[PDB]
Amino acid sequence: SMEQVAMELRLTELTRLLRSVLDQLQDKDPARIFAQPVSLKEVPDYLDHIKHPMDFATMRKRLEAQGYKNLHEFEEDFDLIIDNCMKYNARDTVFYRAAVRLRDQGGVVLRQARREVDSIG
Repeated sequence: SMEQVAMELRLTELTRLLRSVLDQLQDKDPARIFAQPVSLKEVPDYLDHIKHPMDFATMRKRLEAQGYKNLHEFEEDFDLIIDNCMKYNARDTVFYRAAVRLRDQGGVVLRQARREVDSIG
């Protein structure tokens, strides 16, 4: 139908906007602490601690499958990255501190993405 096409075009354009959001958020992680999943070879007990692991590569796979239907879902995944890190790692660690900086700096990028998603519909 023409409606299904039009909806597909909306999802395509959301995917384009989220792709730019993801690139901007990941630049706020220059040390690449959140680039890939925590390794279960190197942290074999991770899943006893963290029930819903997340990282930027895993978000990128979901994005390119047009697997985010709205910005809320995308933000949920970003928030997991930060919140998982801040639980698993102690306050006095480079990991925790990197998460706090990512959260603070990403907030700005997400504040405007929310306006761009509401605005462009």
